[PDB]
This record gives sequence, structure tokens and C-alpha cells, in this order.
Amino acid sequence: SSHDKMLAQPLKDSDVEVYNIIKKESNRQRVGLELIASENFASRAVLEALGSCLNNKYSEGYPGQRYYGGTEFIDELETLCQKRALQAYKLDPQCWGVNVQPYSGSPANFAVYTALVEPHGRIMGLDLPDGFMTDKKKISATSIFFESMPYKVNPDTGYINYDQLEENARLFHPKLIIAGTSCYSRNLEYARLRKIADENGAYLMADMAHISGLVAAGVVPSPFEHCHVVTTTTHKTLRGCRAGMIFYRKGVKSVDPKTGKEILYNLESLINSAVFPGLQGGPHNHAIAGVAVALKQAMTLEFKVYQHQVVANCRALSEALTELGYKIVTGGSDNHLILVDLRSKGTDGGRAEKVLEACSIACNKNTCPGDRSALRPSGLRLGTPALTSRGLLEKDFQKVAHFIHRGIELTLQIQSDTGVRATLKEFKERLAGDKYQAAVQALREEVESFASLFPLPGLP
Amino acid sequence: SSHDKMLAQPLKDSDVEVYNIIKKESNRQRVGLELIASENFASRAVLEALGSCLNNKYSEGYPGQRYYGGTEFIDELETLCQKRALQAYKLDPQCWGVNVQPYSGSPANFAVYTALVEPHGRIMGLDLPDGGHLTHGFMTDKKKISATSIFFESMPYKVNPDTGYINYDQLEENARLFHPKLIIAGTSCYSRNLEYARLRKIADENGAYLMADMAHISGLVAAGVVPSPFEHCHVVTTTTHKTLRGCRAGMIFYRKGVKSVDPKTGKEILYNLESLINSAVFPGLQGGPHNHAIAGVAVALKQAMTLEFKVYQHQVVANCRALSEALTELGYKIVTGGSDNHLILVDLRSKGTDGGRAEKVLEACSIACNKNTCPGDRSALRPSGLRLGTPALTSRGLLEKDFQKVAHFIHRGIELTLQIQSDTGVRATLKEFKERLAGDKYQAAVQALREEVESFASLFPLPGL
Amino acid sequence: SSHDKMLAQPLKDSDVEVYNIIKKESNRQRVGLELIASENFASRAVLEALGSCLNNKYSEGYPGQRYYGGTEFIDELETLCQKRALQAYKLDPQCWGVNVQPYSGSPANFAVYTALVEPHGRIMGLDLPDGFMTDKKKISATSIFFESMPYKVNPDTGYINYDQLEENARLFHPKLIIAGTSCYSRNLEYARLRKIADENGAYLMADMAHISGLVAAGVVPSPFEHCHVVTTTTHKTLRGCRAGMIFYRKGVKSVDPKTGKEILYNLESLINSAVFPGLQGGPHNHAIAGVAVALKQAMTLEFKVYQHQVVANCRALSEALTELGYKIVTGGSDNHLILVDLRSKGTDGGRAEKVLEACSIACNKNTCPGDRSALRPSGLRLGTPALTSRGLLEKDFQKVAHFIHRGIELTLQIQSDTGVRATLKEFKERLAGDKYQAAVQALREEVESFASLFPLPGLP
Amino acid sequence: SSHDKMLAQPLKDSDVEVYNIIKKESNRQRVGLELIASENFASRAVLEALGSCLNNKYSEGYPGQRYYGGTEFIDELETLCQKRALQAYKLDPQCWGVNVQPYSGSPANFAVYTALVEPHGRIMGLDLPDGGHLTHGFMTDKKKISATSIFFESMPYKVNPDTGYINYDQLEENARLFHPKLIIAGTSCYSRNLEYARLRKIADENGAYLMADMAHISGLVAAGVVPSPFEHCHVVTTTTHKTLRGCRAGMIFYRKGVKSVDPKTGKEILYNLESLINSAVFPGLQGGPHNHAIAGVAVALKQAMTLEFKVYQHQVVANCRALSEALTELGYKIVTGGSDNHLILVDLRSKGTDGGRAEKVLEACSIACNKNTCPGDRSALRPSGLRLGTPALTSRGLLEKDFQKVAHFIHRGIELTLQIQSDTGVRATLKEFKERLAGDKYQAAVQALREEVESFASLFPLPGL
Repeated sequence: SSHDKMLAQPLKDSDVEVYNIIKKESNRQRVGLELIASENFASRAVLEALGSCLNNKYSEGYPGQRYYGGTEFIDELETLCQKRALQAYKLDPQCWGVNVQPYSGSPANFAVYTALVEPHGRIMGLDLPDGFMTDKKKISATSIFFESMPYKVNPDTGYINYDQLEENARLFHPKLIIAGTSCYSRNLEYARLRKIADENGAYLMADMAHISGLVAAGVVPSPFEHCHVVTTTTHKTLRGCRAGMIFYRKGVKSVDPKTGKEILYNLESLINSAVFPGLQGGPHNHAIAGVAVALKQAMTLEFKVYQHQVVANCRALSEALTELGYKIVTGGSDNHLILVDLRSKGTDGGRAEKVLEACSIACNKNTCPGDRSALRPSGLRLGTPALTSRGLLEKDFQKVAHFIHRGIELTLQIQSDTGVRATLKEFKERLAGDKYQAAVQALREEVESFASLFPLPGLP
Repeated sequence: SSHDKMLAQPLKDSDVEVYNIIKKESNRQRVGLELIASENFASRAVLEALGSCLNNKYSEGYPGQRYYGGTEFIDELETLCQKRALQAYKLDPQCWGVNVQPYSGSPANFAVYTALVEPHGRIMGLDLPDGGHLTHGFMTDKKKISATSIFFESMPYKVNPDTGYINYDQLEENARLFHPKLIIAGTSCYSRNLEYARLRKIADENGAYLMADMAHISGLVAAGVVPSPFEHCHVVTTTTHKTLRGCRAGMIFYRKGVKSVDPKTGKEILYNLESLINSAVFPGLQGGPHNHAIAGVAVALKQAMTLEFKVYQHQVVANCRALSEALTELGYKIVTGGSDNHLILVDLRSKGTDGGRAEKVLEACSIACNKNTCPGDRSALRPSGLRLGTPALTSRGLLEKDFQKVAHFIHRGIELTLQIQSDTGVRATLKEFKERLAGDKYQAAVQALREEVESFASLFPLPGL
Repeated sequence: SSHDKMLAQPLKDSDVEVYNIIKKESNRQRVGLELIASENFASRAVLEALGSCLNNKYSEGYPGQRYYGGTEFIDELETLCQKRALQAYKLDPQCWGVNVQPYSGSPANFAVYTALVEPHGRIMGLDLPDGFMTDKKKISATSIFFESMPYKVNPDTGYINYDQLEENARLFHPKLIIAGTSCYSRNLEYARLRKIADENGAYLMADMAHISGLVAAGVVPSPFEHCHVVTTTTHKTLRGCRAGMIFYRKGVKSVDPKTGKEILYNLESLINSAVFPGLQGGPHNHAIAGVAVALKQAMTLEFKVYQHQVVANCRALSEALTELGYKIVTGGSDNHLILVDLRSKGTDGGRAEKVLEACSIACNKNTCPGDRSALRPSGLRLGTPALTSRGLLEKDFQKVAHFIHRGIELTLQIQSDTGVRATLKEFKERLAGDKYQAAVQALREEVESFASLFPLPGLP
Repeated sequence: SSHDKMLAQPLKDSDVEVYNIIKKESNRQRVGLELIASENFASRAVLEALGSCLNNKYSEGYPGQRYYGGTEFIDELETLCQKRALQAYKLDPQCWGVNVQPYSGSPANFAVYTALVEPHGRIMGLDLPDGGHLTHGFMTDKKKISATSIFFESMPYKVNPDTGYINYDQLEENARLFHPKLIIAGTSCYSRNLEYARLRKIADENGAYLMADMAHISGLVAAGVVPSPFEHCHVVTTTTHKTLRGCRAGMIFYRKGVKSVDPKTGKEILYNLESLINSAVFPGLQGGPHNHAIAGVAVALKQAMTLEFKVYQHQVVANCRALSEALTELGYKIVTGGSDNHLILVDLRSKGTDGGRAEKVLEACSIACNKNTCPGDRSALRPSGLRLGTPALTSRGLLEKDFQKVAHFIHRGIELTLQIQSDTGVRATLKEFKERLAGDKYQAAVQALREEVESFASLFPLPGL
């Protein structure tokens, strides 16, 4: 019965190519060390929920205002998901509302923009290379469909120039202030941004994606106390699937003493109209189920213990890097991400990242505060949200730092052999050169011996 | 301690609520009759590929222009997926390019819009009550609803209410006055084929691009039973589920090679849609692609290239024709006479009722249906037609005699609708009708009907696991 | 000293160049036959009003809401002007308002566009070649700042296709539909356009610039019966200065059946804000005084007698031209214009009109349905009211008909001698032939001796 | 018969109402004292040229590319006018071009905007409450008022509230963040000179154009007493009256010739602003130009090229310095310390009052002035400064002692205003101030002051007629 078995044949028997590809990817992820702030591993429950039968049911609409029938279970599931989302951050249901229909973070941001900014409006957000539009063309859709004037961080101290921000806000008259960032270890002053938005009558939007889990454990002050709209995601902190969440205020905005009447919020209806049928159509029920499972798993004491272990291991890694003689800029860090400058060592960030990738070591490259050169980014970024989930410890992070030191010594040897005056092309030519490849091979094997010890969460 | 079990505990033991919800949903879908056109059941291979470790790896960028390291396996997988996509439609790789980065159909449509329309431009697509989609342009005189109508200027063309076919003459006359930049060829409720040759001629006369939307007929194009629009259209946006039995994703096919030749100088002009689409998709709108979705699309495309898929599509169209003839045998008014696809539109005005009441009554007896307006209706909030789809049941093993039995069941349901409407009068409202559905008078009849249809549905298996 | 003379010396003593230029222009205008429909001759009263001391006063704003002090006289003058404007068309002041601040017709159109179209909106109006935007670029500012698609008349008969207009407007959803014409001299069904606007909830715009004074004499049905906003100029019919007027509806728009309430018109405030301080600044008081004098002179029986003489002379000229074998197209026209065709003779309108300008006869080409090319026009439009303002009678119009017949004969002779396949520059060179120069000089002497008998209105 | 009596009747016999209105206006202008900066009396030659028969002739089009016929005289007049305009400012015809077709300053500004800014672009002009003009961009948080703010995106820069000079540093820092396409250099209530070199450097660093507006100094640049901005600016729009003694019109000067050369290929780039400006003026916004206005501005430009004009401008600046020193001696605070142009701004916060009431009190005694906010005022509804213009009275033949007498009269008026304000209290509203002004107690004093100033002003003639 091959005709009936076609819909029931396993993946190993149906397509061996993708099966071998997935097996090789799992083998690489198991024996390869990962040091990336955005990299993590999801639990098995969310993986089982993604492969559920909810991928077939079409559920356009909202509970009580659906378009199709037989959506009682879907409505109950989404209600449970939104209740768990509201309870995870300890928010009053009468004043806060959550939406999980957007597919990811960028669609959620675009929906919020179409709902609030009234395209061709004015936005004020943080600059891209400081943690986006050009004079010749516009790359990001936010600059294409909307007008934005970014504010620059102070190049001397490294903090937001609040006086210049207020001046540019009162001179530009924006409609929404973006209180979000990608590379900023210091905590933002949400109260000052809130009072600025109240003085200018604009809204405040925060982006707590990269810290979505850090706020869950109460390690970072919650931005829900001042910001009106709070957009975030579910991965890179919560070990969940790829989805987006939007938090908006509900209730009375401010009572008007001129007429004695009160004004109610209107963000809920605008957002609900912007998500559907504005941009997206049928939501992903499996994604909502995975998000609900991740949110329920995050509301346990084990999540707080894991976050404490994360911050402790980050502090231990910073201390180990400082002990060996490395210069950690910006006075360490106040979050999980770690930024180090290897300019004084005599090695470039991109070359070091390439040599680390050659020996099964992962990292990230980004510019440093006060951009001085776009061709030589020396802001090598480190993070361990996934190694802590696997079961790494500070005594093991000492050996990880020893491996990083061996890698930087290999990079120094390569730069001394090929020459510091050599361009990037001839350097890329000598990554797999035999001259020292055996040494590089050594830098691989021991690393593998360190990777096969710890297990890999997921499906067996 | 408990940290090792937290990342390894099964969902049945971790969260019993969502487990019971999924079990109840599967039990409902097993004993139910699904007649929605955009409804199908994915295979086990796609479900297993979606729940792989690819959800952990971040793969922002394009092959050869990646931003991070260690992307060999992801690049190989995406290359295999795009090769299978190009081979599934028998397209020359030197003349056609495929992109699978968009998350779904609407993101792909918005990406093509921001790439080619040059926002604040002019768009002409199919009207929504005439079988169009929300992304094809929809706006009223009061305010704009769809994002395509907000960011762009859309003017949809009307369909001929007498014969039911698209009035190509009115479109040609309006193209000279409106001067559009891109013509949308996409249908959601339409039982006939489109004249892509005349649309391409009009686009060349007006100097505009052509964007086809083969969402429903996609799998049909995989079987060769429907003329492929790749012969005339420039851009082609399509989905992966619906009928192709894949995960929720979108695919964009664009032209490559020489677009035109200058007769005077002789210089060869090359296409420029590839770079624009690649820039609009990333980092224009979306960020990190879903590797699991790409793997599922690749598996579905590999499974579609078999003869079993063509046999399944032939059985789908045969059961569609059988259901159509069995329903027109009972005296039901069918628009346009027949159907050239899997979806059919049954008109209820010949029975003295509307589509909403019949859809709700079918919903009461576990019969999946959807309402839709007919060409020539005086109001959009009171639809008179019902949309039925064959492949949802055909994927389970339904036959011609079984389809005739389901047609008799829908006839009995329509008789029940007429009885309930005559019991509450002709001047009643819809709330009173819904209250009469849950009444004790018709409780026994609808209960017996639901039990009968559930016993009939329990004989066929349900794919998944 | 010299300061007492610099601001007191006449124009003849100050600058002799512009003085001689004005003298030559007046001499040319004295001996000649201006056959353009747009040209006219203003009275001496408005000429003295333009040279008044009102040019020094720099006033801004509207009466009762001025910015500077001591504007009582300007406010009284503007009130008298608007009262005379309302009384000239027999309009109820409680339902109609008039504004004279716009400088000309196109500024008034742009002001009402910024007031009622909400730029980046939708407009529906007649195109250029049927009495405007290209496929590559945009020429008019209306297509640049606003989106618009034109509706075209049927090619067989030439009347407005109202059914196709309804079918297009039902899907295009226009915000304001205009009703104007420059070469389509057939009456428009304003009731059907009003019904269309009420069905689509849009506004109706009228352009009575060509028939403005013709509405003052009651010869043409007034478009104020159905149209909401009616713009018009001040010259070419009423013999006034360069200015424009905007008429808008006032009162209750419609009754609200929900609670028995009523919706009042708000076009007044929008038009006022768009005019000032939207586009223009300080209005021209001299222009206001001139248009006020013109409106006061137009409300007399002499104006109606002049319009009757205009239409009688137009009928007589059309009959005299038809008698001489010249095929008049569309049976002439309705109000004041005639259009002779020369395609039956063989020569185009361009050669005839350039020979006419060579023999001191003022004519101009125009685009009409049938003449698919502007470089080779077949339509020669003339103008009646100028000769009537100069005092020409029926026998005088017959003499002008004999003169234009002789001119067409001379043009045909020139074309036959130079060849029908010759280019335009060959025709220009043949126009300077010895015998042709003698003939055109004789014709010029004849027409100058004919025109010297009739006086020229203006300053002594 | 009737046509000889209607079209030849004088204005006094035809319409007596407008005749009496004009007579009353002339009497008010002769007996009253005007101190507004944007006020002047045109010569009799311009008034005679305005009333010529040129109003009848239509001149739609450009010289050499006309549409109608018989325009040789109008073409020669426009050529003479543009030649006089080019020669008045000592500009090379091969490098500069002039256009006089715009009707006024605002239409010319809008034409330059729609020609160069590429609407929906970004502009940076001077703020309205900081001495700027309304056409230079002005918008609030609730809605947009100016058409420039509606069609374009404008972000104005403020003036230093401490010293009173334009903060070029803040403008330079904001130019890199806003990325403007055109920088506006213009003002209406600024008593100092502009640093056009710094603005040109900022524009070259940002790659944007520099649009100058020399309206209030249109005459000052003619006599060479103020440095000309043509050395750095590309496009300069100006008026024809205010301080030039001409009719209502506007002029636009644009650069011509080679803009820059390519260092790599060696090919020189030519300017393209001429064609864009010509297309934006006609048939972009306006239609048929005013030949009488062209003749009047030509006469004014020919009269301005004499030595009497330079002597008049020197007398204006001397009387302005004398009035400034008299106001400083009278204990009144002068903004920015002095004035380098014809206009001055006197602050009233040093005496404990505002300009709103003082303006109307001066108007009650036949003293014309205008209120304006001072740099540092927290509310635009209560302005504190008063703007005074010397060239309005200098055109009649006043001297330093005459301006000192006017300053003494203004001081007495300010004393009366302070007395009236103290009589009604500080917490009183402006309407209560108006009602208290109607009382005979102060009405007798203001009437005596009005009689005195009228008897003083009647001793001087009034140009015109």
C-alpha cells in the first residue's frame, strides 16, 4: 500500500538526503562549541508541539469573531497562551493585553508601525551601528515607508544624550519613540523617555527581545512600568520557537481636567486591525502551542535558577578573560553578552572569528562604540546562553577560556607567518594552509573531547 | 537535578492541558467532514522535518553572502530546496529564479510589492467579493483596510455578473486610463481558468509587470492538469500547503536572462528583478529564515514530483466533477455551469436561503463549510453562496459514490435549513436562527445527522503521527 | 533735491525705453483685429483702480481676524467686494460664500485642491486633448501632488460618456470630481454629476472661467444649482483685472437619520485655511478694487446688452463664414466661439494663422477632437467679444469675413506656389516673397484703415 | 452711445464708494505714521506702468518659445527686464539666470520647492518664532499649517536665546542627523547679517542645495551696504517691494555653467536647475504672467541702479542706527545689542509689559507697528517684542532728529500703556484691556497724542498719485 503509505512513510525512508543533512547538522551542533548570544536550544516539549496536527487547521480571525467554524479548541489554546503570557510578566489583565498572532519580531514591529505611526509619519529610534537610512538609498523598510531621524549615543561616556534627545524631539515632533537596542549593556532610563513622550504627546515602544528571559527572572528592571507598547520575541532567551509578542496598555490613558471626562486607550483595536487582516492571514497554531509551552516552563523556579547560573557563568568568563590578560571594554557588562577588544593584541576580529570557525569555535563580530573604521571591526562578542542550558560550569568555562587563548595564539602565529601587512584575501587563502594545519587540527580534537561529554537537548 | 529532565520531559508529562487540547483537536478532525478548499493534511515526513534541530540554527543572509560562520549544511539544504523547486515546474534555471525565504503567501506578496511597485504607485488586482484576496487590493470609500491599499493605490476590476467570467474588455479599457505598474492575476473563488495570454498582451501594451498568484491551483500545476502561468507571467507567487501538502511557506519565481533586445543598437538588456526581490526580502522585511520550513518545503516538493501526486490530483478533479454532477442532479444552482479546479461555488438563491444560515447549520452537524458572495449579490454581509473543496476528503480515500453520499447529506442539511427557516418565519433575524439551531425541536434531527456523519467519517483513517 | 523728483517724475521722464515699448504696444493694439476668445479690453475705471495707493498697504488675514492694525478700510473694501460678488450671481449669502484672495485661476485651483483633496488622494476630471499626465513624466502639478485618472468622451459623437464615468467612479472612489471645459463648448448635465457625487459621497467642482460673465447675463444655465465649489476667473469675459474667485456652499449638508441631527458644511474654514496662510500671503488690494468695480459694472443692463450684441455678432460671423464655403464644424457653438476648418481646402490651420499674424491678424491654434496632431492643426478658433467690445457691427463683421476670406485665399495661393509637400520653413521663406509681401502689405494697410475708425478703450 | 459712456467713464463718476474708500486710505497713509519694516511707497512711474494696456495682452509662455503671436514687444520687455535684473546685482549672465514669472515670493518659493526638493523630501529652514518666515517650514504637534510642511518634511532650527545669533553649531550637528535636501537661508525679524559661507560649507558637507531669501534686504544688497549672498548660494529668491519700491512680484536667481569636474574621467558637469525651475514655474503652477508687473519691476530695477538709491539706503541705515542709539539711551532693551539692517526689535520685558497691548495702544495714537516674540518666550500667544522699520518713513524725507522725536513719542506711548496696565492690573485679560482703553480718562490723553503725532507727520509729503 505505497499510495496510502506515502502520507505515513517516515522521513528516513522517504527522503534520505534531508535525513542525512539533519543528522550531520545534529552531529556538528553536538561536537561543536557555540558562543553566540542569540544561539540557544529549545526543549523537547515545544519540538513535539511543533510537529502536532495543528498545522492543518486554518484559524483566521480572533476568538469570538472567527471566520471559519470548529475553532473552539484553537480559541481555548490561544486564550491559555495569552493568559500564560500575561501571568509570566506579572501584568494586570485589566491594564495589559498581549497578541501572539505576528509571525516574528519584525512582522510585529511592522504591524505596530502601521497601527500607530500612520506611514509617512515621524519616528525616533536608536542608530544601527551604535547598538537606518543612507543619503543615496533606503535599505530598511522602516526608512522607506516612514521618516526616521536617529539619535546618537555620546561617543565619550557611552550614554544617551538626553538633552540633545529632548531638543531633537521637540524640534522634530515625532509620533513614536523606539526604546529598543541590540548592543547596549547599560540600562536605559525608561522614566525619562516616558516623560519625554508625555511632554511631546508621542508613544513609547520598547524592544526587550534580547532580554526577554532576563526580565522573566527579575534580574533586569522591567520596562513595562513606563513604556506603552512593548514588543518582544520568544527565542534566544526562553528556549522557545520563533514567534513574536506585542504588549499594549489598556484602561484609562489620562483624565482631562478641562472637561472632567476621561479618555480610554485605543491601541488594542488598532493593533488587532493591523495584524489581521492587515499584514498576516492564518496564524500558526503550532507556534502558539510552542510559545504557550515555553511560557509555562519559564514560570518555574528552574528558570530563575538557570538565569542565575547564566549570569554567574558570564561573570566567571569575564574574570577568566581578565586573568589571562585580555582587555574587556565598557567595564565588563550588565547582561549575558560579553564584548572584548583584541586591537592591542595584534589581531583582527574577523580573522580571529574565521580561525575560530576553522577549529569548531563560534563567536560574533560587531563594531565598537565610537565607530572608527568599518573595515576592521575589533568588537569580538561572546555569549553563553546555550552552554549554560547544556550543563556547562565555571570550572569548564575556565577550560573554554584556555581554548580561546590557544585560538588567539594560533591567530597570532598566522598573522606573524603571513604578515601583518597582508590583505584579507591572502589571509583567507592561508586558513587551511598545511604550514600549521596540524596544530589547528590539534585545536580541533581536544575541543571535540570537551564537546562529546555534555549531552545535547532535543529529540533522540 | 531537574534541569536535565526539564529539557527532556515529554509534552504529555510536562503540560497536560495542551496535550489534551491536541488530542481533542485530532479526535475532532478524525471524525469530521472537511470540505474547505484551502484545507489538507500534511504528511508525516514534513512533520518530522519541522521538529528537527534546524529551529536552533540561525541562518541570516544568503548563500555565498552569509554573515555568520558554519553555514555549509544550511546552504546545501537551501540549494537542494531551490533545485527541487526549479525542477518541480520544469523551468530552465538560467531563465527562472526561485526564492523561499518569505514566511508565507502574504509576506511574499508584500515583498514583491515593496520590490516592484515603488510604493505610492498604482496596482490593479482582482476584487475581493469576486474571488480575490486581501493582498490583491481592497479598500472602501470610508477608509482603507488592507495594507496593499494603505501603502499603494489599488483599483480592482469587476467580474461579469451575467456569465461569471472576468471582463477582459473592461480591464483593457481601464488599463489605458489608470496606467498600472503591475497587474495581479490571482483568484481565490473562481471555478475557471485565466487567460494569461491576453493579460500578458495588456501588460506589454501598458508596459507593466505581471504577478500571478497560483495559491490553490499550485498542486494542479504540479500535475500538469492545468495550464501553467509561467509561459507569460513575469513574477509568480505561490504557497506550499493548501493542495501541495506542505508546511506554511511561500515561494517566489522571477524571470532571469535577457528581457528585451534593442532593435537599433543591439544591446542585450538583462532582467533586474532578482536583485530587487533579494533586497526586499532580506534585510528588507524579514530577518532570519526558518530552516525547518525550508526542509519541509523541500520534502513536499520531492514528494510532489512522483506519479502518486499526479494520480491524487486526477482523483481530486474526478471527485470534484462527480460531486458537481451529483449536486446539479438535485436541482442546485451552480455558478458558471461547472468547474475547472478543486473548489466549487454552490448558489442557494434557487432554494430561498442564504449562505450564512446553511453554513451555520452544517457547522451544527459537524460539516465544514464556508460562505461566500456570488457574482451579482446586492450585499457583502449577506452571502448567498457556499464554497466546497474536494481534496481535503480526497486525501483520505473518498470515492465517487462516497462523494454522492456526502452530496445527499448536504441536501438533507439544506432541507433542514429550509425547515428551520420556515419554522421561525421569513422576517426573523440571524440571532433567532442561531437560537433555533440549539432548540429542542430540531435537536433530535441534527443529533441523528451528526451521529450518522461521524460514523461515516470514522471509517477512513487520518494521516499524521 | 533729486529725492523730490525720483518719486515724482512721470514714466516718460524716468525711463524712455519702457515708455516707447508701451506706446508701440498701444499702437499695435489700436490698428488690428484681435480674434482671440480670451483677449478683451478692460475699462478705464479698473485701470485707475490698479494705479491707486492700495499697492502700498500690506494687509494679511481676513476681516475680523487680521494681524496688523489699521485695516478698517481694507476690511470694508473686501466686504463690499464680496457682497457685490454674491449679488452679481443672485446667490443667498446664508448659503454661498465667496473668496477673492487667490491671485489667479490656477492658484485658486491649487488652494481648493489642498483644501478638499487631501493630497495623495484621488481626482477625476477631463483631460487636455478632449477640451493631464504623460506615460513617462509628469507636467502638471495636479498629477505630481495628487493621483488622478481622466475620463474621455466617446469618439463617435463627442459627448461625455456618463455611464462609463459612473462605472469607473464606483470602483475608483474619488474624493472630488470636477466639471470644467476649455474647448468642449457643449453644456454639461450638472444634475447627473451631482447625483454621482452624492452616490459616491464626493464633492463637485465647476470651472466657469470661459463663461463667467455669460452666467451674469443669464444666457448660460448657472452651474451653482448642483455644484458645491465653483471656481472662476475675472477676465476674458467680465473685462476685469487678474484675479480669481472661489464660491463654496454653506448651510446644512444633509440630515442625520440616526438621531434626527444635521451636518453643517465645513468647506468655508478649509478653503480659508488653504488660501491663507496656506499658500499666499498678503492679497492685492488693487486687484480686489478692480474686480469690485468690474462686478459693479457687470450688474447693469449695459452688460446684458453687450452680451446680446456679442452673441448676435457671433451668429452673424458664423453665417457669413458658412456662406463663403467654409465648413464650420459642430455647427459653430452655443455661447460665443466659432471654429472654422480648412482641411477641405487642403491647407492646415498653422499656415493660415501664421499668414494672418503676418498680415496683422491675431489667431491661434487649438487641439480639438479630430485634429490628432498639433504640429499640423486643422482647427482655427476665433473670438467674438473682443470686436464687440471695440464696437464692431454686423456689416463690420461681414467686412472682417471678407478680410479672412482674402487671407485664406492668399494662404492657398502661397501653398500652391510653394507646393503642398513643402516643409514649414519653406512656407516661412515663401511668405517673404516680393509679390506676397506686396499683397500682405496691402491687406495690412486695408485692415489698419478699417480698424482706425473704431476707438480703443483704456487710458487717454 | 452706451459703450462710449461706460468704458470711458472715470472712476469718480462710475463708482463713488471705492473712490471714497481710496481717498480715506490715502488720507490715513498721509496723516498716519508707519513704522512696519515690510512697508514702502512705490514711485509714480511704477504706478503709471502698472495701469498700462499690458494688462490686456496675454503672454502665456517663454520668450522664443511662445504659443500665441504678436508678442515681440512683450518678449523685448521681458528681455530688458531680465538684463536689468542681471546687471543690478553685478552678475555674470553666463553664470547666472533670472526668472521674474512667479507672481510673488510664496509662489516662487513653492516653485523652487516642487522643482528641487522632490516632494516628500526633507527641508531645513529658520523657525517661525525665531525670526523666520512662514514659507520656510512651520508645523505643530496637532496638524500642519504651512503648505511646505504639508507637502514636504521640514525641521526648523532655533536661534540662541542668550546672545540672539543663529546657532550654526546646532544646525551643523542636526544636518548630519536629518540629512536635508535643501537648506533655507532667510529671515524676517533678524537684525544681524547671515554667515553664508558656513551655510555653504554645511550644504557641501551634506551634499544639499542652499536656497537664499533676500526679501527684507532686497534693496540693501542693491546698494552694496550688505554683503551679497550670491558668492556662496546657488538659488536666491527675492521680492520686488518691501524695501525695493516696486510692485507685487518675485524674482529667482539660479546658477549656470559648470558645477564641478570629475577628477577621474575629466568630464565637466553642467547645472540643470534652469530647466527644472522653468518647468516648475510654467506650466507647473502659474499660467499667464503679468506684463504690467514685469514693466513695473523693470522700472524699479532701473531706478535702483542710480546713486540716489544708494544715498537713500545709506540714509535708511543711518536713521536706523540713530533710532537704535536713541532707544538704548531711553533705557529700552534692544535685542542682540544693535542692528545691521533696516529693521529693529525692541524688547518690552525690561519695563514689565508685553508687545500685544503696546501695539494696539500705539495704533490708537496713529503709530503703526507689529508685535513679535522674543527668543526665550515660553508662549507664542504673549509676545514681548515690537518690530520697527525705518525705510518706511525714510522714503518721505525724515532725519535723525525726526526719528528721535518718533522715539520720544513711542516712549510716551509706552508710558501710557504702562499706566493703563497698572490701572487694570496684571491679571487682567486682553479683552479687559481693550474695554478699559475705551474709557475717556486715557482716551483724552491718547487723542492728544494722536493729534500731536498727526500734526507732526502732516508736515511731510506723500509720493504717489
